[PDB]
Amino acid sequence: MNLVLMGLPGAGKGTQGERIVEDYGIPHISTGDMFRAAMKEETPLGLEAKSYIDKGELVPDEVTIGIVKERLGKDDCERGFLLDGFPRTVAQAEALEEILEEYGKPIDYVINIEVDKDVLMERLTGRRICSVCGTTYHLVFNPPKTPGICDKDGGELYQRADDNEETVSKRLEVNMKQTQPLLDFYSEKGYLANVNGQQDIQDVYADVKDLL
Ligand SMILES: Nc1ncnc2c1ncn2[C@@H]1O[C@H](COP(=O)(O)OP(=O)(O)OP(=O)(O)OP(=O)(O)OP(=O)(O)OC[C@H]2O[C@@H](n3cnc4c(N)ncnc43)[C@H](O)[C@@H]2O)[C@@H](O)[C@H]1O
Ligand SMILES: [Mg+2]
Ligand SMILES: [Zn+2]
Repeated sequence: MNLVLMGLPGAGKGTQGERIVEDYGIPHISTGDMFRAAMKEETPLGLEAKSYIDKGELVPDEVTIGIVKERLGKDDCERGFLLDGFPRTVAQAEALEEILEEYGKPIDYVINIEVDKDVLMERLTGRRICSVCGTTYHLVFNPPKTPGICDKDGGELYQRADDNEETVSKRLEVNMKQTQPLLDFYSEKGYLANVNGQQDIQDVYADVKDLL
């Protein structure tokens, strides 16, 4: 099961991805999560990406395509994987097509999680993420059982640095204007399937579960 989960910032890609990878036993590959892990370790990669991430802008395709190419080559991606947040530009999608062609692991489905921008904005200014596993929570829509700590490992929850109102605005704009070409690319390939992300976790996962 080779899957790509797309959708604007805050649509629930990570939330749905965790559930999918838990039920299918495949790697959850988030370019955003890989970047932040690189930032925490202070790797040369993290420093480079941080400049763009902090401003809400896209990290250059060269670097982004490069890390995904490497990652998708690992043995854990042999019988499936879930790409989250990649590709988010047509150039990345075309590069991905060739990369998977070479590995012999073409995309099965491209699920787009559709959510109104107003909803997106509220989901981002009330989000808290775990400092050890990256899972996310929402103070209103999906709060941690114990305020301030991750339900799973118990790590402290924090507000992502790029979740500040000003940056949330830039991110939404930056990504909205890239959707049309991406949706057109995948509708053309015939991998595209849309889902109404404006429901409760279970319903969205329910609408997703049926497909897979
Ligand atoms: N391919 C690429 N190319 C170039 N640059 C790249 C790149 N990939 C990454 N980058 C760089 O990295 C940056 C950060 O990347 P990334 O981490 O991928 O940022 P993002 O695109 O902004 O997406 P989000 O993680 O914020 O949202 P999500 O859809 O996963 O939502 P979540 O499930 O947490 O949910 C959000 C909130 O909503 C809540 N929620 C989830 N589902 C529901 C629901 N059904 N109902 C109500 N609330 C819900 C959650 O609890 C949570 O609080 C980018 O801005 C860019 O700079
Ligand atoms: Mg995410
Ligand atoms: Zn955690």
